Amino acid sequence: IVGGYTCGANTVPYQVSLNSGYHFCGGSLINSQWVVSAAHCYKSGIQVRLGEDNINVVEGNEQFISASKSIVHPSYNSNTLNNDIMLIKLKSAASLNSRVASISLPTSCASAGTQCLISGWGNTKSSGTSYPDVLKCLKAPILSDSSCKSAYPGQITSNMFCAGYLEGGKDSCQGDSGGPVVCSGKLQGIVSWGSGCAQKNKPGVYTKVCNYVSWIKQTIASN
Ligand SMILES: [Ca+2]
Repeated sequence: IVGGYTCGANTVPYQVSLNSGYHFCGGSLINSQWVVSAAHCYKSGIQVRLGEDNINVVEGNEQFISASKSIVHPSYNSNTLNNDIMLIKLKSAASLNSRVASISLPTSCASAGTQCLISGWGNTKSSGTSYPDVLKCLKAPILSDSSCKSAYPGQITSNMFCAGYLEGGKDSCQGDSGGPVVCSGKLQGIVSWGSGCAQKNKPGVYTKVCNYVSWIKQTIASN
């Protein structure tokens, strides 16, 4: 996250880290046994880490649970990043409390102008590299589809939205990928891609979770 603030320990209780020997992507806890992330984060041998603040120090609220199964969206296109979403099932159910909680899936799509919280452990610099140990947060509005498609001509589909600031300075970034965009208490997006980070006229682009609800519910009911 560039231009954000330190969320504070376990203030974002649905935030996950995906670990394969190291943090590589975020994710969101959607019930005791299921995580939603970005299909571009797919790897074999994932360990899910819940209850994290400092990802380098054991501070007492963690639960580290390996993944049983990963399901990448049937239509995911790695060249376009269209349908950039995947489901991870945990080998055992997480123990849910105040500091480790699921986030609700949406009933409606959220509109342009809605304010959202985006969080992750990703790069905090627009130029150069500097990875935080503690969780960082950003509040950012959803942009109009017009503005989004004018920023990324030919690249935005129905399954994406923009969020952030056209003036740059404030964005998500590499390492935040797969993580949550929560608006009005519901999971609306997943951190997917962008041109650089926090650059002027190049906002972040997010998977539009309200288009996948039926696919998520069906999947989890049968697996
Ligand atoms: Ca920790």
